[PDB]
Amino acid sequence: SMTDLLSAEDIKKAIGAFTAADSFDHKKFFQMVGLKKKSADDVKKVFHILDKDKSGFIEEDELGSILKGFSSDARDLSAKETKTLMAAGDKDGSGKIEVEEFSTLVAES
Amino acid sequence: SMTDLLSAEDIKKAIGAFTAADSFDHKKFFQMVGLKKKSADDVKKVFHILDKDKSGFIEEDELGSILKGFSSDARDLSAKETKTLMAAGDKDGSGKIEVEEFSTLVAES
Ligand SMILES: [Ca+2]
Ligand SMILES: [Ca+2]
Ligand SMILES: [Ca+2]
Ligand SMILES: [Ca+2]
Repeated sequence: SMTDLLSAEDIKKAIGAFTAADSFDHKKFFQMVGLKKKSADDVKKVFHILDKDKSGFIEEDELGSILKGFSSDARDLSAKETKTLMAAGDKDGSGKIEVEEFSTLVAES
Repeated sequence: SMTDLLSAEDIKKAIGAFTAADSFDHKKFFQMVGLKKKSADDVKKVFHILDKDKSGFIEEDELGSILKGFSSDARDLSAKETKTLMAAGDKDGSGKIEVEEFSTLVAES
């Protein structure tokens, strides 16, 4: 579970800072939620939770559902915010986020 | 000037590595420019050059112009690049970069 990996108060603050439409910034979010403090192993555990269908990749729909991974009542990312995050992460043209790419997203936050 | 603290060759190469739109990556830039080699006193001296108006802080506009501090002909950071660097550096939420924050920006590169 996400709450075993990260502070509920950190998740609350991080989610709260991006309620406004089109405001999402993955680097600031991942920093605020405390993901930079996690071991490589825990970063991976986070990826697998966000990988809702366990395909081994975060596809677009799971990417838009990312905040719900951290707190279930959070908003979806808009189509545009998702395009932005996919562009930020998908550096190998696969059309989806591999584990390596999520690790990179977090380490570069 | 900056070239009394860092190498001309290093500056030219480091800036040339980020000619492209939205390509700036401060950690990679600080590595390339030779900043990780500097003593703590020289890193502080660097901060003071980048503090263009001598307010004792690097404000948003001065982040925009950070590269010009290294070489006067260098491009501005885009609004997006600037927001990113502010988010990374502004640990205390003061909305500008204090000297301690700059030292941390460099040390964590
Ligand atoms: Ca998936
Ligand atoms: Ca990919
Ligand atoms: Ca200033
Ligand atoms: Ca600050």
